[PDB]
Amino acid sequence: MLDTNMKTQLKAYLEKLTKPVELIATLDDSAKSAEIKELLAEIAELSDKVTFKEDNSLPVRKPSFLITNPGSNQGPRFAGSPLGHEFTSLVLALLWTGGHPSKEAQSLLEQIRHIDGDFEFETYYSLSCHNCPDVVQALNLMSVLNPRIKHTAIDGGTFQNEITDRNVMGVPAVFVNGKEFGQGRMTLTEIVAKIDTGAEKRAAEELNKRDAYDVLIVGSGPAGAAAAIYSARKGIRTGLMGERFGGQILDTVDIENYISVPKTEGQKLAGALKVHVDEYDVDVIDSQSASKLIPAAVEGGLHQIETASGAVLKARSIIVATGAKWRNMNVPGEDQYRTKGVTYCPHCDGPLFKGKRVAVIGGGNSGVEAAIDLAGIVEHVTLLEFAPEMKADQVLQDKLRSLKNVDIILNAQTTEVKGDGSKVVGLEYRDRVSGDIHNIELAGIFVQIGLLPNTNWLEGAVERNRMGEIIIDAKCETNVKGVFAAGDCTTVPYKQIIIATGEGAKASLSAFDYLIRTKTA
Amino acid sequence: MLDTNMKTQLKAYLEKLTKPVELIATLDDSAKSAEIKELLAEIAELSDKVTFKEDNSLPVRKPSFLITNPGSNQGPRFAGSPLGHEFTSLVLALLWTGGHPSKEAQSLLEQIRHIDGDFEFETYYSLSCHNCPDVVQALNLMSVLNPRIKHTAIDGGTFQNEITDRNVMGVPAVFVNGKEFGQGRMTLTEIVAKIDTGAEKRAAEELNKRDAYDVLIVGSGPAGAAAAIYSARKGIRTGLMGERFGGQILDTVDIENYISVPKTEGQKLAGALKVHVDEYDVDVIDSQSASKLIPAAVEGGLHQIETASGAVLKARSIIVATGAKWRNMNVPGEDQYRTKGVTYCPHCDGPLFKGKRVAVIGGGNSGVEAAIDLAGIVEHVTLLEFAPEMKADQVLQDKLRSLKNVDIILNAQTTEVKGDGSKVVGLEYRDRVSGDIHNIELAGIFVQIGLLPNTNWLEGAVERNRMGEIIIDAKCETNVKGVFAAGDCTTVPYKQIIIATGEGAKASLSAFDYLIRTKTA
Ligand SMILES: Cc1cc2nc3c(=O)[nH]c(=O)nc-3n(C[C@H](O)[C@H](O)[C@H](O)COP(=O)(O)OP(=O)(O)OC[C@H]3O[C@@H](n4cnc5c(N)ncnc54)[C@H](O)[C@@H]3O)c2cc1C
Ligand SMILES: Cc1cc2nc3c(=O)[nH]c(=O)nc-3n(C[C@H](O)[C@H](O)[C@H](O)COP(=O)(O)OP(=O)(O)OC[C@H]3O[C@@H](n4cnc5c(N)ncnc54)[C@H](O)[C@@H]3O)c2cc1C
Repeated sequence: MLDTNMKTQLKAYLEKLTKPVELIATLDDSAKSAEIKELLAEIAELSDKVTFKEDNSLPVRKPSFLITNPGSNQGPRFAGSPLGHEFTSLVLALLWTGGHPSKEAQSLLEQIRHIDGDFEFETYYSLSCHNCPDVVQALNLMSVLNPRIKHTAIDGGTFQNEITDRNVMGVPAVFVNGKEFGQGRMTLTEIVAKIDTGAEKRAAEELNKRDAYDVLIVGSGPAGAAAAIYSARKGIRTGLMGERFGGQILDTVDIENYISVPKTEGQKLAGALKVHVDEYDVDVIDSQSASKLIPAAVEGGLHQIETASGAVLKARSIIVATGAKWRNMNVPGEDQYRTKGVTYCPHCDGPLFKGKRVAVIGGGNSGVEAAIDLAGIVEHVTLLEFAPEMKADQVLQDKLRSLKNVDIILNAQTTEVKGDGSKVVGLEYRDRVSGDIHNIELAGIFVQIGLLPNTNWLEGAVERNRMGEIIIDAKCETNVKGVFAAGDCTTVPYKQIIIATGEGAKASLSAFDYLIRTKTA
Repeated sequence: MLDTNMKTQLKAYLEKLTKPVELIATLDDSAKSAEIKELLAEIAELSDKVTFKEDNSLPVRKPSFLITNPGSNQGPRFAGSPLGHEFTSLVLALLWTGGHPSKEAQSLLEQIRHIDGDFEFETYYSLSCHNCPDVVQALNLMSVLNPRIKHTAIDGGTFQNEITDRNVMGVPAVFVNGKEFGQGRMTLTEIVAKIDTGAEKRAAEELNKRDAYDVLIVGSGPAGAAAAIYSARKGIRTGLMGERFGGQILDTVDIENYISVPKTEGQKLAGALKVHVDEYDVDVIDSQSASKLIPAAVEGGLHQIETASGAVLKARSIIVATGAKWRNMNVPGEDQYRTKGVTYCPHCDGPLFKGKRVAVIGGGNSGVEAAIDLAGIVEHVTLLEFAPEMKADQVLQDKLRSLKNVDIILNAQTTEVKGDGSKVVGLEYRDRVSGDIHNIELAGIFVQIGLLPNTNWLEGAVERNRMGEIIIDAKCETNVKGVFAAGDCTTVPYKQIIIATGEGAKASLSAFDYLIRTKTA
């Protein structure tokens, strides 16, 4: 059935086999069966690595044959004649079964190899169809690669019954698991995309595929964004990963101390940050949390960051910019009146309360100094301390107790923030000793209970001070070579947007200098 | 001439005298002279501190009399009758000559006292003029205060010749040094404003008059402006003094790394800074240079700043934010092509030269690292070093000499920057050893010769590092209590706008904390 040319090419290609191949035929008494039996015997003659066997008891189309390895029943089946245009397909199926490599990208083949699901493909062709072979070959390859993907290529010229029955009006025509699948010149990639959709596959899988970063910035508030802009501007491979782009500013309304901008809003400032970052094609990763830092085992190595989602990213340098949580009172009304008189920051909102009465919650240094600060510009301040005594430095306590527009209330626990539906009008608190409930009328409540830097995930890796802050020097260096930190999560002494952005720029320039100096190759 | 009421009031008011007064009359034979002689003798009777003398040889109007002290010839002269409405003026002139205080503000009297110039005032009045006395009194007071300011109040009813001759058609009518001066109800302030204009008086005099600041910020670039905004927002008395508001950004065009602002220009950013500062009514002083810091002699005292103009300002805290000068090549073409390809900053302009050829001038760490930095994103870098060897760390030199798109030229001195009338196209340099002249074609020249912090005026007062930078800690504290520093003039390791603004905010919050803690009264 092979002319002498086809036969000369085949002996050559068959030399390329590294594994034995069996051709297992299941035949009837038709001339077509005789033709197939002749072909398979002629192929087996061309190589000791190919053997032809017959099993006419099998419950499969007649004539058909399986291409497989000894001991195995895996591989493509041709039903009817595999010559005409399909000769190339037959040869390729032999080569692949016998160990010769495919020319497809190995990542694609590995994907096919590990497709989880059972798929029985059937493809109708005709011998004179110029376009069929590419499709037959793609599905053949899939069946060689994955025992759960089966393929029977069917010669419509032999099984004309099925052509009419299934109303196949054009070829190549593909079926899967009893349903029509597609027609025409589809590619292996397109076929896989249809059966292995990637629908509802986690971002973590994709994150594991990322190459190593030159710098990976963890946290995407103003410090991280600044760092990302400075880094990408130098042309290095810059990743910026964070839980929520924008950080704390996203949840604030009015901002009047972002230097050069008399008044803006948090959401707008966050959006401006995103535009600035995106000008430089930073790889921005959102809704991910770093859960562990694995320090590089050698200078010039790679640091790694594990995510809570289970991914691992790698980088030559890291900038940690995870900021802080600002502790809440956790009382009714607090959330309702955030931005409407409940505030966590005297530097930010102090000026809004000129001529108003306010409270400060907390009698540590922050709270006491906040109270002394506010007492300079507001009508009246009441400081509430939960404990029986203030914790602030004695000089501050003495200074506060000397102000005439200040009341200090000890053993006081806020029980509710009160407003009028739009703004704060007072607060209610309980004396923790007597249990008595009291009320103060006011327009503002400055919560000064404490900050919780977002740094517990670094315990044991990066040195932190007694308050949880990452210890940095003026260059934003930490105790780990190639790890830098910027913004509120650090020992930087004040926590403001303009301060954080400055620090992010510094940390970025330090990381860059570090990269220059550890390319000692 | 005095009724018994006028006479009873006078004896009382005359008790208030602390110095002897003489009334020196120059008379003729008219009834008017007899009236004046009678009045003066009647006044002298009322008090041992008042004496009446006559000198009819003097070359002055007749009748007239001078009000003065013994041994002196200084004071106001009344020509004709000083009764009617002018009685109050006569009494006041007696009281002032005899040591009783004026009710005017003493700063006004001190100004009058020290007016440099000779002014001979004459004022025409009439006895029935209700408005004249205030004017007569003002000029009388001036003559009591300053011997160079003379005043003769003239009774137009007595010297009617002069009324017609000088065409005085309404009173009060004032002349000075032979010229008409003014008519009507002018005030002492208005009179002084006309003869002691303050025209071309230096700003230094006005600066010496300022009260003490809570914070005085020296230098008004981005660091100082940020500091001023943070300070004024706390309601404290905030001064911002500098040579030129805006600092280095004023002379730059394109800025693409002021975080959140993808692209702006220097002049526009400087103007935005001015608007933000002015929202808080900072006392902004421009075109002044600090020439010396005098540290407070005690905690809670006042620091002082001398200016080159000779003023001295005082403040409870100081923030030094004077930035740096960026050293130039000082060669033809350099100034012409500033902003058009000559740049002093790889962080700022690096991205603009993607795919271009550039040079770096200077082979210290900055220059060498700048070159390695740029070599990552530009087509080619040539580094020119003036000396026979680079001064950079060996690791950097080794890294630079391994890059394939880099040439290093030693003993090289730039002689000219070349452009096409709008942008840089090359540079010319001389080999300092052989004297040979060579040319390089390029689009950018990064000058990395060095920074000169604006801090020599602090030598001996504030500790500086080996490069002239003010040594600060993370809180922007210096070695002098109550003196802070921010921005490029400090040991902050990188020199950028966003970094400087962050630092200014920090220094401001530190100064505020310092003020809270040194109000130990
Ligand atoms: C209500 C409010 C109003 C404020 N108003 C002002 C104002 O008017 N002016 C001003 O100057 N300052 C203001 N501040 C303070 C200012 O917002 C912060 O100082 C600033 O945002 C700090 O920036 P940052 O980048 O260091 O940290 P953040 O803004 O806190 O950003 C850190 C980011 O990293 C994320 N992150 C945390 N842990 C991880 C992790 N493990 N992995 C990945 N990502 C993580 C966080 O979710 C966050 O998105 C305000 C703060 C609050 C609470
Ligand atoms: C040409 C050029 C372009 C630049 N482009 C950028 C850019 O794109 N992005 C970026 O981030 N950075 C850029 N920079 C750097 C940036 O401008 C500076 O880092 C920044 O301005 C530093 O701010 P500063 O307030 O510390 O000092 P300065 O801006 O230098 O301001 C200090 C001010 O104090 C004044 N002063 C000095 N001595 C005294 C004295 N004795 N008394 C009173 N006042 C005094 C100075 O005259 C000056 O006005 C550029 C610099 C240059 C030279």
